Amino acid sequence: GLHRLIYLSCATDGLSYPDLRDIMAKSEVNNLRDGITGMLCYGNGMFLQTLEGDRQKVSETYARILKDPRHHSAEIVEFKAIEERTFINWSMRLVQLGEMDSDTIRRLRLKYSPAATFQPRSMTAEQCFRFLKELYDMS
Amino acid sequence: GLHRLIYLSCATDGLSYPDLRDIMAKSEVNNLRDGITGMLCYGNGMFLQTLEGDRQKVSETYARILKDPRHHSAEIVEFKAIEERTFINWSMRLVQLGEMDSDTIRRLRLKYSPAATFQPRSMTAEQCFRFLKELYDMS
Amino acid sequence: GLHRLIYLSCATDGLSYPDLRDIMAKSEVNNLRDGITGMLCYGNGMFLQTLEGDRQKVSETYARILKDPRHHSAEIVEFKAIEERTFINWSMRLVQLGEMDSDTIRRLRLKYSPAATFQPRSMTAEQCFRFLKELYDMS
Amino acid sequence: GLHRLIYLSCATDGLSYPDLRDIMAKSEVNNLRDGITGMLCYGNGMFLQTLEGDRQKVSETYARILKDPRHHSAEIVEFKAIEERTFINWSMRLVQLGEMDSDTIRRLRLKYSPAATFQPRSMTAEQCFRFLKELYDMSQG
Amino acid sequence: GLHRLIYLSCATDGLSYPDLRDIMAKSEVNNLRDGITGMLCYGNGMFLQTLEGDRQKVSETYARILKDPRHHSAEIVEFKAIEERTFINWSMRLVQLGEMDSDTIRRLRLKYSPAATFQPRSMTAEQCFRFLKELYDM
Amino acid sequence: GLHRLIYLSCATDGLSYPDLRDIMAKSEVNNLRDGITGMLCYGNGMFLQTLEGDRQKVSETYARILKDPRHHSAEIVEFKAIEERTFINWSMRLVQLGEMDSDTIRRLRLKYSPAATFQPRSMTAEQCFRFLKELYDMSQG
Amino acid sequence: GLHRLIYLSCATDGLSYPDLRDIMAKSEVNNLRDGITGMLCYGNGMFLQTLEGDRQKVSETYARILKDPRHHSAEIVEFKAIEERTFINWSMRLVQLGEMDSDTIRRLRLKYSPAATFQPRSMTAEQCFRFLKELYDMS
Amino acid sequence: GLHRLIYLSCATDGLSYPDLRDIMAKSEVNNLRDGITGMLCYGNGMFLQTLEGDRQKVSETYARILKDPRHHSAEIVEFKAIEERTFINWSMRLVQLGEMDSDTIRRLRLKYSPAATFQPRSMTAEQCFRFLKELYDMSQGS
Amino acid sequence: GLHRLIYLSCATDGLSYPDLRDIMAKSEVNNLRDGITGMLCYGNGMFLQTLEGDRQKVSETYARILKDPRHHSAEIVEFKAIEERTFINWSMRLVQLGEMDSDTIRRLRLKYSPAATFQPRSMTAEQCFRFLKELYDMSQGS
Amino acid sequence: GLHRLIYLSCATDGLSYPDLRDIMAKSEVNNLRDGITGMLCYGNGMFLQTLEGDRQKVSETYARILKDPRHHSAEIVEFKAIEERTFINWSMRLVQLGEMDSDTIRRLRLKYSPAATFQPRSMTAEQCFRFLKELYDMS
Repeated sequence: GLHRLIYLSCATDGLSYPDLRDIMAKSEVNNLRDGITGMLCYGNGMFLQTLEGDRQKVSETYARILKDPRHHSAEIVEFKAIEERTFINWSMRLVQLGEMDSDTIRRLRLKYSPAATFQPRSMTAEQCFRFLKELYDMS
Repeated sequence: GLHRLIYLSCATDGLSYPDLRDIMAKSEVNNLRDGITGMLCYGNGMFLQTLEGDRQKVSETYARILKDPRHHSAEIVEFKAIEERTFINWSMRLVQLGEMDSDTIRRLRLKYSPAATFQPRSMTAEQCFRFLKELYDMS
Repeated sequence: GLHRLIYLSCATDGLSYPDLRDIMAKSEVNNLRDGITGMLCYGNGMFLQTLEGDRQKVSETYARILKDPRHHSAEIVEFKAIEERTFINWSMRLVQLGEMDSDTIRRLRLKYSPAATFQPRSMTAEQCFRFLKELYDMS
Repeated sequence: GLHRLIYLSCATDGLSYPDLRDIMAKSEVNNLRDGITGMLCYGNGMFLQTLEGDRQKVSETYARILKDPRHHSAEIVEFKAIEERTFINWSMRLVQLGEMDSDTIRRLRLKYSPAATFQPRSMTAEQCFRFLKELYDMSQG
Repeated sequence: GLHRLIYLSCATDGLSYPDLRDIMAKSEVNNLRDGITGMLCYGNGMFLQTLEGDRQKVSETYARILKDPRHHSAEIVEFKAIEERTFINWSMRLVQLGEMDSDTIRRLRLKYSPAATFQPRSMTAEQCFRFLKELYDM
Repeated sequence: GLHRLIYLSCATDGLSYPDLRDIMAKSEVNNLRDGITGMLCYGNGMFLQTLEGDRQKVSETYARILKDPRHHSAEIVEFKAIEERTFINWSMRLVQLGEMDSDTIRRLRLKYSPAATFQPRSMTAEQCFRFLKELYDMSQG
Repeated sequence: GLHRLIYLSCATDGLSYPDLRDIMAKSEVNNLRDGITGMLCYGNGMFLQTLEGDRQKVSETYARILKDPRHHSAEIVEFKAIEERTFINWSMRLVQLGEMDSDTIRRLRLKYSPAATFQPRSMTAEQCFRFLKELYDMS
Repeated sequence: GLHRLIYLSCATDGLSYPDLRDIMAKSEVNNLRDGITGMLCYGNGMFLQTLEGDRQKVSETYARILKDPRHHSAEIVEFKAIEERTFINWSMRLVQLGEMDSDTIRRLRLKYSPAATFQPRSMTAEQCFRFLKELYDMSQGS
Repeated sequence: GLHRLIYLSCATDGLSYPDLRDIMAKSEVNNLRDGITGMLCYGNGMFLQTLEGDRQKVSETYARILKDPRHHSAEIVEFKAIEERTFINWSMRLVQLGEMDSDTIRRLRLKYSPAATFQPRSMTAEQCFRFLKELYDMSQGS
Repeated sequence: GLHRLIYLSCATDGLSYPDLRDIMAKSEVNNLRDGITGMLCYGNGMFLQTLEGDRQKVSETYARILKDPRHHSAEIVEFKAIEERTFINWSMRLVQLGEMDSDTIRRLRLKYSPAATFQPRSMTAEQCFRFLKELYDMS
């Protein structure tokens, strides 16, 4: 069945631009292959990602993701069955908050969180979903 | 009363347009006679069809379809009473995914399924329904 | 309070144009007097009528209609309380399906029934209501 | 398919018990033939009956009832499709408010009605149904 | 996923008791093998059956059933996904309305149908389900 | 808290324009003072008014109204707490059906009632509300 | 149709016991005649009553009550249509909170109000309803 | 998690313009620091404020607010969790009813209250929220 | 109208039994006076309390509680209107988790929170309510 | 906040009784420490486990479980917030379907799955939850 996974993690000190590109390059390729789609949000040293696809494939990808030393302290936010995909457009799209309009992002971060900075650990499943959805719609 | 049937099947190897034309020519005659309407979706060697009409007639048409050597491994996706028809316009309309806007089809496939290719067996009733309805609206 | 009655009947062989005219003449006058409004659908030798108004008045009108030899085999489709009327503009409007554009009536009839021709007996209460409502809104 | 009808009417002045006994007699026979069930409530000179069964059959039975001179001023209370019957065990049981506890029926009446006496005309469809159902369940043995 | 199929059919004229037994013998075996359960109702010359199991398996079983000459004029009542099974206890159980308390089935049949006799064609999907469920509970 | 009252009454025979002016004159002043807003419908010799505001204030205003000999046979339609007001614009506005589009009112009256003429007594609370709201939305000038 | 009125009022200073007996005497007779039932609560110099019955009847009885100099500052708590009555047993029953068990009423009072003493003006419609219903049930 | 607090209070007699400005300036600073947003409505000698943010932070802010002698007779109107904020744009902006279009305020005040003047104590939590939201929506300028 | 408040706080280091008795003594008197009822829970150095009553009275009681030096770091859990009271029986009642049957409290604390020990800050408003509810429904003397 | 994770996996070939004991020993100690509770079901060579607790702790425990060589092919079934725990009684309880009453498990396995044997991969989140709860209530 079709499912959506949402999880967050902490970028590991030393995360470089080529690291991000490498991650995206591999993600796009593997997801296209596995029928997975989604978005990756990176800001304030934090990662927030959502993956949509088959139950077995999405789980396998997450298990693989947990092995990447480029981040740590991963936390599952949500995993449930869905009737339709929300994040259809990309196999995997990387959105860097630091490159967005300061006002637009601070307002979005406030809208769906109680934090003074991007802190996904302070956000519920629904707030992460709606947060990513707005970023997706902007892309 | 008024019912809707949805089922999927695998096209028998060697299938060509003549077969589809024949299927369509007879479907239109029989369906118009039996008060049946619907749409037939063909793509990636798979069949996804829906019929609306009388409980008895729709069931009879299905039994006749199961005897057709042009496809096999049929699977019922759904059968239930409905308040009104969605596939009203045609006694039977053929839609070939390979001949529709490929960009539109790819997004549609991802939207209602977890597969990398058109695979109705990985889709739920509602998914097949919404998928077919969008195709219907495109015609 | 306010109620809506829906019933169907079989026109008696030999039903002429002037008979309908006489039925309509009496209907408009009587319903206006009783505060009743509605629509009379005639097609395929079948009658499908809806009456809105007082519980007592609508009941008395139906009883009176049952005495009319111009039709027979009357069948009640539904009778229930309603918050507001739908068929407001006419004390009684006559709608002959043969006076409508073929394809338009074809689609509408298929949309709310599994029949290949107008057959109210094969329609549910809601189907008859929605059918009559579209005919009403069309004008 | 399966539908339920509820209507009310005024009993003709002079209506006696035997005339009511003849009704129930002819009703039980026909309702058994047409696959119709339900019950008839009589009180304060008013009739409140519910019939369950086929759409056409229930409709035809009602058209036949309208010709009966034993009552008049009939009013349909409701007609709708039902998933299952409520008055199953009864083809056509009779119930006279002027029978059981004049205190029980009194409470039941008030519960589903604003009238000081039995007056189905002042009752809604749901009130009529609930009223009849409670009676049904009451007289079961 | 888990699904439930309900269909009705007309028993072929001349249906014998040994035919019923052959039907049940085959059902039990194949249904156990395919993880399918359900109940077969036979009365007034009509058949009313429900099958629960996988979408593919139940589908194939129906296709097979359609080829059986012991009945005809098959009509699908419903096919939908379900969260849990209702007819568990039997890979396939047969219930003959004729061998039941004439008064019991009389009230059951009336409860979920407008007909004066067992007529599944005049019953809705929900009515067939409830009918079968109560039958299942006896 | 905030509540809405809806009631109906029969205008006294011989209701003149001065009587109407006086009623509206006093209504506007008092309602303004009490923080009450609403609309008064007059047609077919009947009154259908709605008052929104404080529970005690609306209640007292109704009590005074019942003392006005310029109408009678008053009947309460509804009284309940509301989250927000609908009839906000006027402390009290008079809407005379006979001064509006004859066909427009006929259809509006039919839309929310089973009567052949304006008869609020045959209408439910929901019907009276929507009827008034539609009149309110039209009489916005 | 069937409706329910709930209102509160201030007993006029000087309210004697014979007044209550007289109020009840007339109430029992009139309500029985008008098909009205309900409960009358008196306490802390305040009245709280509910009347169920016809819309016209209940409205007229309230109008009469408003002319009774034995009380004043009447406030309507609610007036709505109901499918069935709650206070069926009595055409009118009087309950004097001052003659009930201390703790018993203390709890009831607190349960449906923020007041330490009986004050219906501080209670919502639902609160007055449930409060009156429990008194009804205890009797 | 994310929460919203709404409370009302009476301005202390003698409060002046500079007093109000001092409240807003200090509030914006602290709220910005604590991830809190909201609006302060002032009218008819009454205060109606909403704060959105963290459960701990908003609570502590309210504690501090209670110590401010510039107002008194404070009453909590509501405190609950929320899926998303409504008052996103301002750390804490002051909105004076007396500065807005009299006719606009009057209709807004009547819409969500039974009072003839601005009286937050006569309003429910839902009315206060909707009142503040509309005020906020019509104060986004151009 | 009738409302319910729920808040948590940290007991000040050194909190003694006499202090709890004093807190309870005054609470009972004041609450009885103010028409307030409620429950007080104390465990693992934390307080979880709920108060039901008038919007104004409950708010003032909370403001008073905030000035109490015997606890600190208060956090409001919820404040909303209610149709009827749940904690009706006592002007105030104290339940000490440290004195309850081990298995009983362990199970209750797990049931409404993700913590291995009592920690109201990790609990939602609903969780706090149901938790207090069960303590309230628990017969005195268990 | 309080969350519940449900996941399934395949027991590595050779998994025996002693393996399960060691798993339980460590699970009870670690879960008690992390405030985690739940239940582990083992049957037909498959694992079905649910964990309730903190978002972060539950997530970290799952990451550790994924590194255990005693199983493989892990698939997440569900991860969502919950108002209250269902599997309260144990830090971790093991249930071996093989030691259960053959007919008790057959009935339960059929009730929540379309499989002829225990196959969690063919079950939904609701089915897995209800299946686990019924086992929990009879532990």
